[PDB]
Formats: sequence, structure tokens, C-alpha cells
Amino acid sequence: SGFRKMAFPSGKVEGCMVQVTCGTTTLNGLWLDDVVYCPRHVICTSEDMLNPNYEDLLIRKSNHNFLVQAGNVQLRVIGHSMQNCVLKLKVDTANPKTPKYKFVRIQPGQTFSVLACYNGSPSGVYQCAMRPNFTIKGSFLNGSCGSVGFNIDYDCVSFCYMHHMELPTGVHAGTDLEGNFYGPFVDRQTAQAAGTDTTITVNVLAWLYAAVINGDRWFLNRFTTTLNDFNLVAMKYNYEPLTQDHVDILGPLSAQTGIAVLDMCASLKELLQNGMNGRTILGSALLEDEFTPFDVVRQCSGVT
Amino acid sequence: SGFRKMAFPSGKVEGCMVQVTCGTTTLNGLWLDDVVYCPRHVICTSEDMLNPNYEDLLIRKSNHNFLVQAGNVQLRVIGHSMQNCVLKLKVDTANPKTPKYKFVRIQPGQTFSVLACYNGSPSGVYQCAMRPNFTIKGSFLNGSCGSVGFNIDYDCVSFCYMHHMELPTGVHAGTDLEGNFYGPFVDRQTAQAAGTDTTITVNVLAWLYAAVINGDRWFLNRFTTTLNDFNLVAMKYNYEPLTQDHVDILGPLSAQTGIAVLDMCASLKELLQNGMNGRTILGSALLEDEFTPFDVVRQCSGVT
Ligand SMILES: CC(C)(C)NC(=O)[C@@H](Nc1ccc(CCC#N)cc1)c1cccnc1
Ligand SMILES: CC(C)(C)NC(=O)[C@@H](Nc1ccc(CCC#N)cc1)c1cccnc1
Repeated sequence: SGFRKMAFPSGKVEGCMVQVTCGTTTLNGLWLDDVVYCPRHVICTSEDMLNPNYEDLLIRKSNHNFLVQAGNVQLRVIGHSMQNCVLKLKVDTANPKTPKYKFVRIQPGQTFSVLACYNGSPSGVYQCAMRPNFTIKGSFLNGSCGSVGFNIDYDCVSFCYMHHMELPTGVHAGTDLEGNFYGPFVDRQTAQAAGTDTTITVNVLAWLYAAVINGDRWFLNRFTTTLNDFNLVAMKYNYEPLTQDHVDILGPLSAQTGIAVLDMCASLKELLQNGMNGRTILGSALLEDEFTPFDVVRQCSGVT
Repeated sequence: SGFRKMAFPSGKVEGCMVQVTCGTTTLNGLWLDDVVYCPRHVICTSEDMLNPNYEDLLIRKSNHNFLVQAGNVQLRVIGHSMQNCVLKLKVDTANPKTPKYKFVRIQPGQTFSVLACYNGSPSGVYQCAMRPNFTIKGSFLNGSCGSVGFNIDYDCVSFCYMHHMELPTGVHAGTDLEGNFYGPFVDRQTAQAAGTDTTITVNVLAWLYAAVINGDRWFLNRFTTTLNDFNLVAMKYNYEPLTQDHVDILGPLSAQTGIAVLDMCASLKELLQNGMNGRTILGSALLEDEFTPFDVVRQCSGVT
């Protein structure tokens, strides 16, 4: 028992982290097979970031201008190309530590682990969720760009995020591994405000199920609700609408606990309307939304 | 910017995890050089756990009864010994992935990462603190025993915890890597109640400094206090007494923010007396105490 914000073991991803330097800019790269992926803004100076023309800036760069270092050994760059907002640097050596991997583009509400890196070196690992406004609330300093987000299915690493930017509000934006930003964000130092950071309702419900499995049951009430009634309350509280797809996804947790999904919705509705009254659920004084139903099942069953 | 509950990158520890089976009991072992460390209760049946005589139970076990498997390959056991509550199984092969390491016994209030494992396989990594009552609030299921807690200083892994038990209250107990339990706990299925789980005051103050560094400043007030006055309030709220040693440890954060330690104590005193009033600090609705002053400095400076 016990329920923690758990990240995936990061070893398979640590084996892929490299340092990429272009001119005076140093950030992280991801080395998979003979390709190093990194944010294209490695080619920018701080001044270029205000209004960069990436195609134009890239013309002035050759293979030898991209310095790639894996540990304390230099990799030879034999090709470079821009794909959306990432650069792909072809190196002459396949990464011997390349795990089985996929590039996936996640949906808002999905969680993943981030291996925060500086100078190609891992500093820490933490669990994130793609917010409904397509930002992530990470822990990234200058030099962390190119750090990646991922999930692991047994031996397969699915890379879903590469860190590119910090918005003026301190929230983070980045791309999938095809270089496409999540949401409307662009790799330019300009006014980019994030939309409403709504709460991921299906994740809160999953976490309430994790709470019941682990003994925290005080919030269970005598009520039920309907999807439409619950959604009127969800809208009032800036929660994402709950769909029948979310109810179906919560099916296994409902079966394991014997608590019907709509009954858990009624418990969540009362928590929204009444607050916690100074009580906690799984050591939290707020409703946690960065555990998906799959995360709760995985953690509660001991999947390796 | 941004502040997350971050664990150390787990790769160096993943390379040490093995599965240990003795009879019908399977748990995890830590393979460092030619020794595999694991909880001595691997020799017990579920019935033995009610009242085990470990020296007596161990007489019936030979080297060939300890089955050690690293990945899908069997290790040869050439010796075994009991040191306090751990067994040390000498194997004929040094772990080729042994990192630079130390065995450290931590103090209450210190934090560490746990690599939760099942069947010698890593399932996830999370950040813990040794509670003042010598329990940890982990996420461990049956089969997780032998999972370890650790800190990393550049390339040196300091192992501080090995998981042994879940108390009837769902909190966790274990040993250092010399097999000595933290606190008064014993490896027996008996009545073991934990003492008061007080709040680690110096960690809360460190986290309030992390909050100020990252822009959450609403809780800063116009007051100051003294150590004695603050400690009268700390006692009332089941917070650990703050000592001059803790003030000295918070010195660097005080210098960086320009907020004197006793002024931050006065802010904490008002938060204790008035509550959060529905507001949050670093996305939390409670005062977080599982970040040490060193963790805040490390995370806020990007140490790899
Ligand atoms: C655009 C600003 C806000 C300045 N930085 C970032 O948005 C990110 N850092 C960054 C570093 C260098 C370059 C190239 C320009 C040069 N040299 C581009 C970006 C960042 C910072 C903090 C946390 N996360 C991400
Ligand atoms: C003593 C009890 C409460 C039953 N288990 C534990 O305290 C721990 N499991 C455990 C497994 C096997 C053995 C040997 C007996 C056999 N076979 C000893 C201990 C545990 C469980 C859940 C989470 N953390 C740790």
C-alpha cells in the first residue's frame, strides 16, 4: 500500500542523453541509433530568439558547427536536418545503449516522466502531465532544453516530449519527437499566454479510486449523479467534461473497488462543492489530477 | 523555474537490481561487486513471519537454496551470511554495472529516492523522506522488499534504505545497508505502531524558500519571530523544533532570497495559525516537508 507520484525508471533514457553545442548555445540532445535530436533553437543566440528565421539561421551552420558529446567523448556529425522545431543530427556512431523506442504524440491529460538534464547530464526525474492548455508544469532551468518526457511499456520507451521553452508565466512548452509543439506555442521569445488550466477530471477520479484502494475513504458519500449533472458542476469548477469514454476507461477501477463510476463522480461533486474541510486524501489537501487511470492500475498492481 | 518532487536518475541503481528467491519467497536484492544484499526475511514462509528465529531458520538454508537471477541469468552463490536484518549472498561474479557507492545511515528528515522493484525489475522511482518517527510513506506492494533508497553525489550512489516491512497502518519500515532498522521496528509480523509523525520544520522552511525563488510569494508577511517563540508554535502544531543548526543550514537560501531565516519562520508561524485560506504554494494546499535545504539548492541550481 501507499500511493506516490512515481516516475518511470530513467536508466534507458539516461543512456541516450548527450550534450549539443552550437556556437555559444549548449543544450541537451537525445541520441537514438545514429541520430541526435535536439531543439532547433540550439542555433540561436539570445538576441536571435526574439525573432528567429530558423531556415536562414541554419544556412550559416555546417555539420562541424554542431558539437555533440556523449559522456566525455565527441560524436562525429555527418548530416543535419530540421524537422519542424527539432534538428536531427546524423552521427557516424549508433548509440550502443539505444533502447527499443517509439515516438508518440500524447493527448492532454496524459502523464509522462521527465528526465531533467543539464549539459547532457541527468539531474533528476519527475512525473508530469500534458495540461489541457498544452503546457506542462515542469522544473526546468536554463540549459534544460532538449530534456525529454517519456513512458515505458516493459522494454519500449515511448518518447513523447522534448523541452523547448519557458513561458513568461513559468509554465513550460515543448514538442513531440517529430518537432511539433504541443498546443499553439512557438520557439520564439514573444508574448505567449497559456489558456485555462482546467483540471483533468478523469485523472482526479482515478486518484480517488487509488485513495479508496489504499484506505482513504472518508470522502465516499451516499450519493450518485449522471454524466450531465456531474458535467454542470465540472464546468463551474474548471474541470474537463467527463465523457462516456472516460467512464469506460475507469471501468477496471470501478470493478476492483465496487464503486460505480457515477457514484465516484457524486463524491467528487461534493468535494468540489464543499471542499476538503481541512482533511487530506493520499497526503494531499487538493484533488490530484496527474495520475491517469492506467497509472493507478500500474502502481496498484506492481507492473515492472 | 518550476519546482517538482524530483527523484535522482535511477539508472545506476537499476543496474544493481536482482531477484532473490529462497524456497517459496521471492524479493529483490542489491548486487554490488560480488555481494547481493537482501532482507533476511527472504528465508521466511508467511507463517514464519509471525515469530521468526532467524538464526535457526538460516541453519536449514545452504548457498544453493538462494536463487539469484540478474536479468535472465542465474548468479552462482558461493557464500551467505546474516548481518543484522540483511543477508549478504556472496556470488562468483562481480556486478559489471557496480557504480561508485557508499552505505550511509540517514537521519530523520533526510530525503532519498526509492527505486520500487518487483522480481528484480524496476517499476518506478519516487522521492521519500525518513519521517521523524523512523517510518517512510512509500508505495510498496508485496514483492517490493529489497527495493532500495539512495542519494547520488555526482557519480557516487549512497545507499541509505532497504525496504523490509509494511506496518499495519500502511506506513513502511526498513533498514540501512548494514541491516539495522531505522527506528524501533523489527522484521516480524507483530503489533508495531509508529510514533507521532511530526512535520520536518527545516524542510518546510526550505520549501518556502523554493516557493519565493519560483515566484509564489503571497505568504511572506511583515513579521519576524525568535527561535524560542517559533518553537512554541512548532510544538503546538506537531512540527519538529527548529535549532540553530537548522538556521545555519538554511543560510544559503536566506542569502539568495534576502529573507532572514527568522522572518521566514514568522511567515511559517502565520501559515500554521491561519491556514492557507484556500490558496496554494508551489501547487500544494499543504506545507511540504519532503525537500531538504540541500534538495532545494540542488534543484534550483541544476546540479547533475
Ligand atoms: C526563450 C527564453 C525564455 C530565454 N528561454 C527559454 O524558454 C528556455 N531556455 C533557452 C536557452 C537557450 C536558447 C537559445 C538562445 C541562446 N543562447 C533558447 C531557450 C528555457 C529556460 C528555462 C526553462 N526552460 C526553458
Ligand atoms: C509481514 C507482512 C505484513 C506480511 N509483509 C510485509 O511487511 C512486506 N512483504 C513481505 C513479503 C514476504 C515476506 C516473507 C514471508 C513470505 N513469504 C516478508 C514480507 C511488505 C508488504 C507490502 C509492502 N511492503 C512490504
